[PDB]
Amino acid sequence: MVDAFLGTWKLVDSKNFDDYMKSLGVGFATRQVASMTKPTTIIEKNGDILTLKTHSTFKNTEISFKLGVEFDETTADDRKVKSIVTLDGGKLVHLQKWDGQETTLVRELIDGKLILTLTHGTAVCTRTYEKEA
Ligand SMILES: Cc1cc(C(C)(C)C)c(O)c(C(C)(C)C)c1
Repeated sequence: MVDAFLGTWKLVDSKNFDDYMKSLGVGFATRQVASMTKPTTIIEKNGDILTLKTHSTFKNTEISFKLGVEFDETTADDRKVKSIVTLDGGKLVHLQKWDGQETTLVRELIDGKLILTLTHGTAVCTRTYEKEA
């Protein structure tokens, strides 16, 4: 059910990422470099385990998880969070919890593109990824 998310994806558009990062308390210098970074996201499965890599010139992250099972995560901005990823309405929904705060990272396939919507507080960022051959 996750299979159409799998593969290598490149960022092609971003809206409001600075607002999202600022809401999370990311410092201005980190925001500045992130506003110009074009990450590559790689999503692979092996049985019930998904691995999601985010690679860039700036920061790199990797998580592995089973859908519907909580995992500890250290985010790119060094937040220590409790995470869970679920499929909901065909969307891959990643919820992070820390210090009573929440943020959602929601991925949806629209016309073969991967739309990532990042919400924290009132900030809503939309990032568009396109598949690599
Ligand atoms: C500063 C910064 C913050 C984030 C989140 C806040 C989405 C975790 C992030 O994912 C990245 C890369 C996409 C560059 C890894 C950089």
